[PDB]
Amino acid sequence: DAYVADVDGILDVLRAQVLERKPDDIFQFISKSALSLQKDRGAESCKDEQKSRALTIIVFGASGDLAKKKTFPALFDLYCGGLLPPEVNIIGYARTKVDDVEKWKHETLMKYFSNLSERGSHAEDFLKHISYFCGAYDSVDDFKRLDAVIREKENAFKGPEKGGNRLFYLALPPSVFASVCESIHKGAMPQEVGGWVRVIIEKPFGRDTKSSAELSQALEPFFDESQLYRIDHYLGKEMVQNIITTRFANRIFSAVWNASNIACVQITFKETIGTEGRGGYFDNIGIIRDVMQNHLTQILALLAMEKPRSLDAECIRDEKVSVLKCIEPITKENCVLGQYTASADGSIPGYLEDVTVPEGSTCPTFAVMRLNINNDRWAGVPFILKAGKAVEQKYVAIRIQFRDEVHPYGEATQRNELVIRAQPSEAMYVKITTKVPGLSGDLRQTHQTELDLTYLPDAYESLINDALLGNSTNFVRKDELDVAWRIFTPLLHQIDSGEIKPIPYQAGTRGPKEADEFIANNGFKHQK
Amino acid sequence: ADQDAYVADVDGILDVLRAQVLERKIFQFISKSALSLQKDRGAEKSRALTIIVFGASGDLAKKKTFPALFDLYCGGLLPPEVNIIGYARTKVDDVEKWKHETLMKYFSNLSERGSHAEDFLKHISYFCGAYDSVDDFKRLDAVIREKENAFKGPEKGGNRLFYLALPPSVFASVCESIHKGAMPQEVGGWVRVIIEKPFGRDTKSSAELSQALEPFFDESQLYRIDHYLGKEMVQNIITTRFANRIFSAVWNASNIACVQITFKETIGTEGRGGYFDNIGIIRDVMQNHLTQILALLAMEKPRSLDAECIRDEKVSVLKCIEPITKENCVLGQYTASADGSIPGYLEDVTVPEGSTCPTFAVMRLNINNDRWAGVPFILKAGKAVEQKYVAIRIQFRDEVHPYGEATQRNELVIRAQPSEAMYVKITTKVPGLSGDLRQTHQTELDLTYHTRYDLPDAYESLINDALLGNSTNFVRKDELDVAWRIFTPLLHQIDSGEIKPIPYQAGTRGPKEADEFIANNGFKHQK
Ligand SMILES: NC(=O)C1=CN([C@@H]2O[C@H](COP(=O)(O)OP(=O)(O)OC[C@H]3O[C@@H](n4cnc5c(N)ncnc54)[C@H](OP(=O)(O)O)[C@@H]3O)[C@@H](O)[C@H]2O)C=CC1
Ligand SMILES: NC(=O)C1=CN([C@@H]2O[C@H](COP(=O)(O)OP(=O)(O)OC[C@H]3O[C@@H](n4cnc5c(N)ncnc54)[C@H](OP(=O)(O)O)[C@@H]3O)[C@@H](O)[C@H]2O)C=CC1
Ligand SMILES: O=P(O)(O)OC[C@H]1O[C@@H](O)[C@H](O)[C@@H](O)[C@@H]1O
Repeated sequence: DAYVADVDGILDVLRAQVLERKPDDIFQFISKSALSLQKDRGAESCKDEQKSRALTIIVFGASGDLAKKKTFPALFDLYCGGLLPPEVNIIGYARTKVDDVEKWKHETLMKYFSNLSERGSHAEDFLKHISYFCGAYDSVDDFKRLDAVIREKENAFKGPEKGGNRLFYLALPPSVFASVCESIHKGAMPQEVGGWVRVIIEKPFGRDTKSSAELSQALEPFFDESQLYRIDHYLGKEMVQNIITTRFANRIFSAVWNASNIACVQITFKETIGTEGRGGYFDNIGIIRDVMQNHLTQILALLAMEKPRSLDAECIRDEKVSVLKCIEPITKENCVLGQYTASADGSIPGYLEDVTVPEGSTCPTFAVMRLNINNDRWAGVPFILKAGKAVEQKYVAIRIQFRDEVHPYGEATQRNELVIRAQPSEAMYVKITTKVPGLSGDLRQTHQTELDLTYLPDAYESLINDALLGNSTNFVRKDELDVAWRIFTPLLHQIDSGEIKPIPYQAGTRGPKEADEFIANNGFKHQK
Repeated sequence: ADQDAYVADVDGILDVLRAQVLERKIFQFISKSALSLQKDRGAEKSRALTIIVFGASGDLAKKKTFPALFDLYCGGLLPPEVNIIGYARTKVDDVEKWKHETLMKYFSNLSERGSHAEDFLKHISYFCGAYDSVDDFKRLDAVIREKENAFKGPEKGGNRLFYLALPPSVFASVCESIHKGAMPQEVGGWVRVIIEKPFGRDTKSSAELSQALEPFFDESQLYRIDHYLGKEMVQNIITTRFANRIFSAVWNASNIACVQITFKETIGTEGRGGYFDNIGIIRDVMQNHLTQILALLAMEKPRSLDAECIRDEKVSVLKCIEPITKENCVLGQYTASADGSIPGYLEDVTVPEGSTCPTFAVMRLNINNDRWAGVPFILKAGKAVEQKYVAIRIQFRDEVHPYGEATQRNELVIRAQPSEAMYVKITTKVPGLSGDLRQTHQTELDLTYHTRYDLPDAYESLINDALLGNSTNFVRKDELDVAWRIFTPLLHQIDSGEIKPIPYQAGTRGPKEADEFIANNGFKHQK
């Protein structure tokens, strides 16, 4: 029609990832991607055992931001995908008094549902499953009325199986977890006639070894590890679960997955955004506690763990704790911090320019560190963990550099690379060196190419479905969490004591120049 | 003056249009071609070198040699004053009619380089003479030297490359007349001789022919050509094996379960049964091609990228191969196709009755060394089969734990014909929600380095490599001997009637005795 030329808005979406891969101007790449890029639009539109028992999902802190912005929207997308039972009942628990609960669902919630809102109004049928309960988190009596309301919905079930399953979501600060679980234990446990209870716990799981061990001990008398589901927003990503399969279902990758073949392993987490006006409470957490101690450590555990003896959930987790116990605590000389300042053009204000940050504080927004795994498989292999905010690019990936085959080709070849990227675009490719397809020459004419492999909810909604299915594979265990803290706690105390302090770097940079020097000094090689 | 300059290109336009009518099918296609050509074009060192092609009247000279040198000419890989002389016994009366028609009509491309072909043919001369005549070679050496001495450059004399596009029964006399009649100008220059396909038929036959040529040329001058070792993807076999740690670490017996080198053709003998009946499929494509491919696949790490270090290693691994015996081989002879398109092998008039010549052969070779002890190397070749296919199949040992039936053997596949390809088949988890860690599918990660454009043929490397004096992709004297010793005892047993081929109609994969043999020798089938 008139002025509707989104083909210009269309075209640079094609361009954005031709700069991401830049493969030898392959005309097939421009073509073969194009129809798959359009058939993204061509493919979208609006268990037999979970039906068997009534299910109740109780979201504590429904008034909270995480509950309204992704938690309830997560359950919405699971409903449209058919991943929730038809008689599921969702109850929001919060202290704030709200009347006209349909207005609360249709205004303060309906502000933050999925973009499929126009694709279909199944949400109106979804909101009929949502109820609101106002009460306290430390009141045993309030949870008994919650149990009464839940029982009036479990006994409203039309199936023959008795009881009901209760999934409790703690979208609350961790200081409230202990009292909430005590109130559940004393007042709102599942009916004796049948049903399980599972509790999802959100981060931060403490701030050090002593801090987190107290939290797990405060929840011990109420729920075991089969009932506690500490959620990780990255263990649901599809390539990080694929790490297990390519390692252990293929002899090719398994035979070279050791210190006798691998030169360097780097797990990097990059964001172009800063705290952006809300850094006052990131100032007390730091980059290490935010994404390094939990996310990158989880990825490292799957990358370096020994072969599980079965594909059961607790066999995989057993290997994760066993390999993490081979890691020495990180020292201050194996870590370089950073704190981002204002952008050169002034686009992104500096971290200290934030009103909410206490000026003069040394909280790190950037950190690169080396980890050592002392076992037969990984003795001597440098494991580099990198994480920073407000950097040159948005990037979460694994880079595995294999040791160079030196003698036959010399400077005509370089290190092999295995790369697994999860964000923004999923990919796994193996970079090796082949002979140039032009002519013969001296057989020393070579170029580094890559070997790219061919191929409903997001990562967050996968984990909730995993919890509803009883799969604890992608949730960190209590023993697993303690070992991770013991690795990082001695370093974190040095950070708080000022033994190492961040180096300033402008927004949009790769980070401090000392970070890249540290990376190249710990076994990493770059070719351009 | 300019008048003759505008009628030579009109002939040049003609020689492009004359090229296709003798190929295809009349007068309207010449017209419809002409309008294609109008804007087809309209859109916008050191020494003298002599290339002498003996047997220029032969089919190989006109069909594959001269088109080769033509394509390297447009690629700019020959000196500006290169000299090409066609040597043959047959009479030709018209000097340029032989050049402009019977050689240009095997050129390509027709329209975008047809005028470049005209300037290419100005480097080509024809010499009629005998292969055993000292006087004729002295006459040939005279005209060779008197274009060498007209060359303008710092060095003297020139280099001479000899292409023997002749039956092997003439090689001994041709090389003798060169040695005493046409050696390079003594002031300076080298001589290199290309020897075409049929190097004997067993160890004894090949030992006599190579002994018949040593008193004239050493191994640095003798370039025994295999038009598979200039291939793009078997010449890369060396690079991926040794320039990459990932492929080198699994290139042994503890990671590889079965290796298959296969050669498939939909064509039959095609009315030429009298000349394939005395050769056999083993002597044609297996003793030479697949063994050469086997050498590159199984050779140890060379000490350097030097020519004779690569050839030494491919010689050394062949010496670990025990001679093939009859019980590790299954033969086949193709009969008439089901649809009747391809006649049976015995239905040829030129085929003697009751012939047991094999048109199909699958065999297992055992490489007894540390790297390959116990690994079955299966070589398969056959004519008139289901598809045209030349590929390598490397099946890695399956890792059962912890996936069991959720995974299978990894596969590394190298294809060279019809389309070159290279992919590794692996099992990953299916991208799916309730498809859990046990839900997997077989995917692949292919050699996705294509270019903007995309194409020389295998020869054009070999002549160029001969021109550069590489010799890495040419069969050496010792290499040819050890390869013959592997196959000759089996060839004699077939000659003695110990083994007789199993019939199979044209268009099938072959007899099931082949597929039973393949499945019983370490191969596994997925779906
Ligand atoms: N949303 C996000 O982007 C991020 C979320 N997280 C984690 O998710 C969890 C929940 O997210 P979020 O909603 O933002 O957290 P909030 O601080 O906003 O608390 C959520 C709700 O719980 C109640 N609440 C707040 N403080 C207290 C308190 N001391 N005691 C009892 N109740 C309180 C409030 O509801 P009411 O007053 O009605 O009871 C509030 O609306 C957090 O633990 C956080 O660490 C981690 C990284 C990013
Ligand atoms: N044609 C093909 O597709 C293939 C060919 N080869 C091999 O290359 C060699 C040449 O190929 P091709 O042209 O087909 O073979 P030919 O039988 O056609 O001989 C080639 C030329 O050499 C001369 N010639 C033939 N027989 C004799 C003889 N007893 N004595 C002297 N000269 C002879 C003839 O030229 P003149 O009479 O003028 O002297 C003939 O034109 C062969 O050995 C062949 O096996 C290798 C791969 C494929
Ligand atoms: O063995 P054949 O059938 O002659 O095939 C050889 C040709 O096959 C083609 O695919 C290649 O591009 C050429 O390099 C090669 O010369």
